[PDB]
Amino acid sequence: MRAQANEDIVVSKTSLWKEMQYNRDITIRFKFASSIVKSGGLGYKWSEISFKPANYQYTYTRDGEEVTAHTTCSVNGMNDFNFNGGSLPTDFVISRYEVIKENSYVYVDYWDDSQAFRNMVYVRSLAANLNSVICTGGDYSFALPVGQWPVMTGGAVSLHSAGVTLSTQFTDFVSLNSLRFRFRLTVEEPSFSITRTRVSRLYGLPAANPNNGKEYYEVAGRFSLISLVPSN
Amino acid sequence: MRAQANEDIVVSKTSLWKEMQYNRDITIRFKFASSIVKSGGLGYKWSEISFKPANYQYTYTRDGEEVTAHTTCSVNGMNDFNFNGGSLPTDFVISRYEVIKENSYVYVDYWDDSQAFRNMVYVRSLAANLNSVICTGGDYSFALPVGQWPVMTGGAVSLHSAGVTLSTQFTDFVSLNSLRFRFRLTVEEPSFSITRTRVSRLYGLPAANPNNGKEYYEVAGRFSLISLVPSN
Amino acid sequence: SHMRAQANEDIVVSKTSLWKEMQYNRDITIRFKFASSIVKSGGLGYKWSEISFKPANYQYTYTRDGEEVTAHTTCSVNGMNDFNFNGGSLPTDFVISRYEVIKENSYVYVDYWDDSQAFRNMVYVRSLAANLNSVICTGGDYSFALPVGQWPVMTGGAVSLHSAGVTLSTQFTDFVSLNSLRFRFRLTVEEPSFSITRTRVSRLYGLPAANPNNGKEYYEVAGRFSLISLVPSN
Repeated sequence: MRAQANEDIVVSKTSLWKEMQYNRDITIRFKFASSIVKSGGLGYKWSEISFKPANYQYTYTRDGEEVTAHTTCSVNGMNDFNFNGGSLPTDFVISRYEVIKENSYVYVDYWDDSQAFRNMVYVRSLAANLNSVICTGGDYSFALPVGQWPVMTGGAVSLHSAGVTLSTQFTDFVSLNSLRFRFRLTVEEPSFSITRTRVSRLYGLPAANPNNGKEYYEVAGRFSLISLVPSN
Repeated sequence: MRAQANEDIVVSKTSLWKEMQYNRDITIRFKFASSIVKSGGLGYKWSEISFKPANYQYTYTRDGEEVTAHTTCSVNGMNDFNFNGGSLPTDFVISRYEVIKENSYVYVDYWDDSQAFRNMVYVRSLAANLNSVICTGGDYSFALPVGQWPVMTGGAVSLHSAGVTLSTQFTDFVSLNSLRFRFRLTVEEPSFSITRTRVSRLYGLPAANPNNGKEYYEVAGRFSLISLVPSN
Repeated sequence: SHMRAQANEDIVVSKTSLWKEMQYNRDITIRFKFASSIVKSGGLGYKWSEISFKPANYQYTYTRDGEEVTAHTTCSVNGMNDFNFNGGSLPTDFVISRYEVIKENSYVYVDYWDDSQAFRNMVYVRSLAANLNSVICTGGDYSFALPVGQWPVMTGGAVSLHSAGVTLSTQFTDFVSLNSLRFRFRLTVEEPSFSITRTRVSRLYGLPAANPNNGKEYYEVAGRFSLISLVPSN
């Protein structure tokens, strides 16, 4: 029997161990990170534009109280694209840039300072309900030493909750007991392109500017689970 | 008391915790992965040839049922070799390539979807028996801009079981409770060499093409252990 | 309830048929060291692109009550600060694109494990407390050997580490995964400042990643700790 959105319900009790039913409403805020590396030489060539795990620490209000949360966003199933403007030192070139599409997965680990994430190691009856969110690509200019600047623009995917499992966010200090939410992707308008090139009408989200100026992407949800935790 | 190759026997049980004797025959299939990086200039030079962890997911039959397994192969203690065929821009070179020998170790993490690996965190009386396996190097052509092509060829080591400990395979999604099998190596025939050079009669397994066209290497074995796990 | 009797001991706080709460009290000698990744700028020889900190492992043994203790530590840093020196763009101009320095806004973490009973199955801990001495880390010299000209030398720098919290962690070695305690150390910058000879860089405070160990085999922090751990009875 439940009574409120955010609650801890004792399921079983033993001297040292207890099974707790934890139900939490959560506000998941996260962001992507990118690794953009330029090649040597005159400055017309980029060797890599790829995704990398991004952390985000924040606070929000739940039941009149301040919640402190930490997320870690990672991706997989990235697709490799490239642009070859020619082999001359002055020819614009991106050797490799990543794009997440419908064959890609975005994962967001979530932890908050409430009791539910305390010693969260053995979970059963895990259930979660999460909203969907659209991520769009911001513009990214490739400042060439001379001439007009090519500009990667567009791109978009919508994230859809598709599974949850336990995970550990290995921060610099504490290793947080977390829930890892997997999101499947659906490509959305607009497609991306690179101005001043023959590249256009491609669908997916490039790793050039996946946050598009936003401080974070937000997904609201809630979970319910039974966790076997120490009694003392 | 035992009865069959694959079984779960309750050693002792309490309302929330229980000790299980898990016995299983296992088919370990794994593989290597390599990072081959080229240097700048004309394209007659390689900067690095090193091993990197490799995952392998597969299925096989055990007592008439389909078992789903996942392995992660990593190596440590590799040896750095190199080839310097000149100073000129147009001269074939390998600045550093890894070779595993008798002073090296290969580790294979194993997990399968049977009850034995669920919540495998506290293990007593861990015992395992594993066959040995031979890993051989396949050819690897160094595609020069001009001239015929060097081809690293040969190389081999036999893996011999040398201990097991618990580990976790941190996959893009689920973090699998696994058994980490360590293997000591013995060099074997054929030695390795690089055609069109004076390199030959060297022993060990180079990182250029350690899988030798195979999809996986296979080691059959069995383990027996007692695991303290949640009752529900 | 339970009472202490000596410096190193295991005390049964509670016991059931599969689980038990043990209080582990220990004197520890924490020995660790830093590691750095130093990379030269290709091309010819007057430029460096990186000098950063990288985690470092250290294995050692020491005595505790007449017995030999085997320990393993992993030192990592966070909140480092990025510095650089640009003495020209021409091939023959001295350049270090980025070198890290830890200051008062940085943290040094030292993960500790030893082969005693206390670290066996350490997963659920409470009443965790530790008393550690402070330790001063100073930077040794680092010469930027060049083609020609008198060589610049990164010299000086110092910070003192002060215990600022402990949490559980795992040291993931090549084989075994060690249940450990991660000690966080906040820093206070100390004299002397650091500088680079043959340049206008001087009077900067903090510990550069060039030669943080100053030739020592290890840095050592000592103390003792006490904690209650929920472990399997068998």
